[PDB]
Amino acid sequence: APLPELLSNNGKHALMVDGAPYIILGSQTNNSSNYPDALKDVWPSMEKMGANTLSIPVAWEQIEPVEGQFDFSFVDVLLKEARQRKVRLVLLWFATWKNNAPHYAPAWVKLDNARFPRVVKEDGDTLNSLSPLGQNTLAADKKAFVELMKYLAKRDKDHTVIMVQVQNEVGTYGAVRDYSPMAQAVFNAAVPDDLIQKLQLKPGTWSQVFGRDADEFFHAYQIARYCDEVTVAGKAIKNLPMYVNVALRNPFNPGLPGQYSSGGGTDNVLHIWKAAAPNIDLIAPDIYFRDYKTVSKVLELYTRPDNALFVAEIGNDQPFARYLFPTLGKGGIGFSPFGMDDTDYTNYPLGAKVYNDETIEQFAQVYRLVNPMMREWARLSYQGQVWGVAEPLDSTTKEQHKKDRASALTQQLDLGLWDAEVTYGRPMFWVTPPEGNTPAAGGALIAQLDDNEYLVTAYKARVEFKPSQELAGKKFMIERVEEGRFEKGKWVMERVWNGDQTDWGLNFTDRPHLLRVKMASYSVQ
Ligand code: NA
Ligand code: NA
Ligand code: NA
Repeated sequence: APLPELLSNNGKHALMVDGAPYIILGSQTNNSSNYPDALKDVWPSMEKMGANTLSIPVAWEQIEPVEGQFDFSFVDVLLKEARQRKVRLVLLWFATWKNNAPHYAPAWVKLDNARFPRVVKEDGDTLNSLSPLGQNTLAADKKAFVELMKYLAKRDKDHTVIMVQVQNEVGTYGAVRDYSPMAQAVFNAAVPDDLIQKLQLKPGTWSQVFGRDADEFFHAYQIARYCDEVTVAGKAIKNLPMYVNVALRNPFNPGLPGQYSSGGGTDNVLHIWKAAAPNIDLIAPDIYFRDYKTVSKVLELYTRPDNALFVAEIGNDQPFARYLFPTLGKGGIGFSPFGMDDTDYTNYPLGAKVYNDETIEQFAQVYRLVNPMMREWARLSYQGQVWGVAEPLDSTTKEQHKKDRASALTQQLDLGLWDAEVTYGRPMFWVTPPEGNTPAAGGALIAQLDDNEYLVTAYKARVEFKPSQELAGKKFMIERVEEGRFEKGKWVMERVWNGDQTDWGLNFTDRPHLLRVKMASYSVQ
């Protein structure tokens, strides 16, 4: 079975699984479900969601509870149970950092500060965040991580685990960097020539080279170097794709490093992270912003020629489901709502206030649009042209305001010879202006099959096609709309949309319909 691998060519990306592009339609457990007994409270949600991939912690404390005494009993049960249900895994290495802290390191690590030292603030007080310049901590982390990758090498020959997250939300809250004597001696010295060269700067000390950014850039570099060494070590055993997940700073008004998790893959240090950690496949945003404009900005910032988009975490409340559409539209490889288990916990106000079948259904309904075409969509996104949108007004908390909302709820997409107009919250007949869904929930996906032909599926929206350029006196129409499915990679037609179903755009409710739309311009001379 070919190793999973993250491919990057001509500004596009693909997660190869079993020798073909793959989309993670994911679900992540709560933080305390990484035990054999908890899995019974995980699988039912995953089945109701229709997820294809489960993200779940593997904690350093549980594989090495006593130094040198490894315990993979949980990984054994997890692999077995995942294969019975024919789903894949993303393991989350919870080790030196989990939300800035060492809580998931073994007691023999997190209680021995002299061996495994913490961030010291400028005032000399100590934060519960392990310093990236602790060489013992780096060696011990790597050692245990290598043993986990050895376990996968020997016991996961068919790659049930497709990707590994190295640490969980690295960084420090409460300070910008380590100010320990140890860290001070490294900070008061020359910037590594390798960072100097890879970045277009001039040789000198950290303060000389970076000025006002020296403290935060230093923390990012040293953390990025720690996480690269761990990643190189593990890849040496088994070369799986490996990524880091970011405690986002607000992109539009971040405040100061330390209010947000300093030293993580924040938007302002993606250049240090990419220069300092070339072995880490991608940097993934953890999205809990509710407002469309902020979420949209995060997707824009994390999708780069050098960075595949993977929404490694997103809130599991209703408004977040629709962001699947712009995530896949940007060439996203995956999307994983956080806390999708029945272990009696909710991260409200971040996620849903109540976890129940309705909570899961909001995501099941969007994943039902993509599951039937997952391999075809993944290939089109890598090799060709895709688009995706979400309803761009959030749920509400006179005559003019209705015109203003109608306009805001109308999106244009340039598909080459054809444009699509996407509108939200209106009847399936006639042209009454959009008033939006209550709550906000719609979105659309389009892939280009040919100059005049598109794959379309959408949710609580209307999609309408039109020419992209004025025609030289020709007219245009829909040539054919087919609803169908892929079987063995072949298109099977179920029915033709026509008449009422294509007079007033293409109207989608909550049910899944995958369309092939063929447009034509025609002479009337
Ligand atoms: Na892609
Ligand atoms: Na065009
Ligand atoms: Na169908």
